[PDB]
Amino acid sequence: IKEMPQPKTFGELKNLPLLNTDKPVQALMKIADELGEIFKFEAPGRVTRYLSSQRLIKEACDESRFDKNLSQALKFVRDFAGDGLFTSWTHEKNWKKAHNILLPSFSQQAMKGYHAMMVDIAVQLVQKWERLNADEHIEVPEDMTRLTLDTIGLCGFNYRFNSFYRDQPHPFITSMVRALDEAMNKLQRANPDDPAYDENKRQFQEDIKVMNDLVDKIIADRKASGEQSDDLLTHMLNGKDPETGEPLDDENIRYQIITFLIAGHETTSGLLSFALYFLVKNPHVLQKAAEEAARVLVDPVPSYKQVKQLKYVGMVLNEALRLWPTAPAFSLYAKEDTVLGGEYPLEKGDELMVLIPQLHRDKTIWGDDVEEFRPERFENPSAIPQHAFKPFGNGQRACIGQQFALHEATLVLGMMLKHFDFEDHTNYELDIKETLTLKPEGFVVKAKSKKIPL
Ligand SMILES: CCCCCCCN1CCC[C@H]1C(=O)N[C@@H](Cc1ccccc1)C(=O)O
Ligand SMILES: C=Cc1ccccc1
Repeated sequence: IKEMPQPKTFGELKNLPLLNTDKPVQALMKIADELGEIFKFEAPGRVTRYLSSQRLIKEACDESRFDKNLSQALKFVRDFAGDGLFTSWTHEKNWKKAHNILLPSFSQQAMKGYHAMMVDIAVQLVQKWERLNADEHIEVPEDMTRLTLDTIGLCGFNYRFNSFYRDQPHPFITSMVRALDEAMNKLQRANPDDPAYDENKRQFQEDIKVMNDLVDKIIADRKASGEQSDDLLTHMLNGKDPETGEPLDDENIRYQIITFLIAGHETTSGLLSFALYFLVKNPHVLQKAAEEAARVLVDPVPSYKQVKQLKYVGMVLNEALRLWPTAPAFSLYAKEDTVLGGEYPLEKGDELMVLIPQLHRDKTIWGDDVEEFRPERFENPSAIPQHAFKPFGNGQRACIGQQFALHEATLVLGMMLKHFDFEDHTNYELDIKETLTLKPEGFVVKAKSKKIPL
């Protein structure tokens, strides 16, 4: 039985001021570097334990002993995402009900049905880059956000955000980003009801109304469509829980739409941004991925079957999720008194945070070269220890969108590598912006067309 270390404290504020930074996940990774596989982190009236080793996280992933917890970040996001799938407790009726109703929207048959609309948006991205002038550059995270928002809008809801028709972010995005930054900034506040934050609260409520106004319009656009969609919104409005026999009610549907619009794009745009970053910093890897794209994508319009054959592009995306998992933590609570790693006794209700980027740097798993971008690490899933690689979370509360995100990202990165040579013209220094999620900031490249027709 060991006592766990704890980072520096600030009297009655305990560890809370360590979150007073624009890059709190990166700050917690540096604390994990110093303190090791487990540390205690306290705020007034609250306690959690940050896990960084596969040795402890494999036990935390035992669903008989630990369930999904709402982190403070998720409690703040619940102000607008309610009892949607991401911010519901496992024991809330609406979690298993929505899970049962929406899981078929991510079947192989559903993915084949989404493919053509993913191609619609991917082609808009390729055309945008084909149409840039000499020595114009690409704003990578900006364009990846245009693509991933438009893809979830069109595939999920038959709604066109038309993000490639805008030089400024879609108003949905401006409000969503400001809501997430507010949720992140609020983590450090000991006295959140201090009138000093009255303006923050006004702006937050304004951003929530902007997101609900867009949901209103999507629900209206479908009500009056009088056309046969069989998409995510079809299942939300018409699907029945095989268990309870009931459909989702209007309040829960609104929360699911907000949830899928945010979760269905923010993390995928980060993944694509980090993937292109690693490819231009690792030219040998880029060449191998581009050779696969050229050999497989033999038609002007990629097919579902062809994207499934981009195996190396799939490994590039897993290796980008290893180094910078874009949803960089998840939280667990102990269902009963238990002992972690034979050393750390926990009581029922005790909370854990899984620090995913630090898990993915465990030298006992990946070897000494852990900072190197090597997609070949993923050649054989059987050679990776259990729970070493957790970018989609765990168990029945794992990402419902995993195959959607990876199909989209594989299709898009395949078309990017088929159609362009990329240049890191600024020798970009990686700068990771935090909005709860992680994304490169200020990442720019030049794309020289290979002049291959669409
Ligand atoms: C939206 C998908 C990503 C969510 C990631 C959330 C993960 N946080 C994103 C920012 C930092 C990181 C995190 O460690 N947060 C803890 C912070 C906290 C711990 C103890 C007491 C008070 C507050 C939390 O929110 O509880
Ligand atoms: C439900 C909120 C959310 C926010 C960011 C990423 C994924 C999900």
